Amino acid sequence: MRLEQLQAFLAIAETGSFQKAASKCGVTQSTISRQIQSLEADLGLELFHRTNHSKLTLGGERLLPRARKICLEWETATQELGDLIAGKQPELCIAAIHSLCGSYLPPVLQKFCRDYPEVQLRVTSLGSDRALKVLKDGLVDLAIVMNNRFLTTGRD
DNA sequence: TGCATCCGACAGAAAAATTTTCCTGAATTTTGTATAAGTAGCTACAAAATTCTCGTATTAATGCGTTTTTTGCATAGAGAATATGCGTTTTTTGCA
Repeated sequence: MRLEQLQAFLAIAETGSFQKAASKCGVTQSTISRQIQSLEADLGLELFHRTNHSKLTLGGERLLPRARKICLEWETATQELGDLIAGKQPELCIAAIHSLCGSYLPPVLQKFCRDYPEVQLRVTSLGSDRALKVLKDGLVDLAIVMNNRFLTTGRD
């Protein structure tokens, strides 16, 4: 089921000479045909045209459900670790408190704008006992509450 | 013509009568005899097929020396953690 035999023999299943698997998938006639000769038995259905000529017998067009769906997951990964940020491109959630959400740092908004202008942002609540809970985990993606709490997370 | 009274054992002999059984037509538990038609199969024949075999051709299979690669390897930093630490703090003692 693995990638090379998956993607190789299947898109084979609509073409061969395994020269078709070597292309698109990558597995050459070497590790494809040899491993697929024994694999032709492991899911339990003849995929290509057993050394014949042109066929779609029981390839992977009907095996990808229990097959491709998986490696489509890492196919999204095969694309890239995202485009902006590796994980959760939008990750800038500010604290909800009654002190300083509004007005003390407009040159920081300047630099954020200078490095990246009008960039969408988000928010969470913390508490300050609950800020503690969710910052020693680091929930509050950006977090500000009396430093006398929330102590754990990474880097001590 | 009106007042009482009463009723609704036994024996012999010949004829009949129920079954039984062999003879005699009647036309069945049925089943018997030959001839000619006809119904169904056997011998023969058709061949171009189709398909079995030997040879050649491409192709797919299978092994390897090597590409890069994934995963196990080590030793370098950091970020508090952990003392001293006073220095500050909480503990512990006697008088009214």
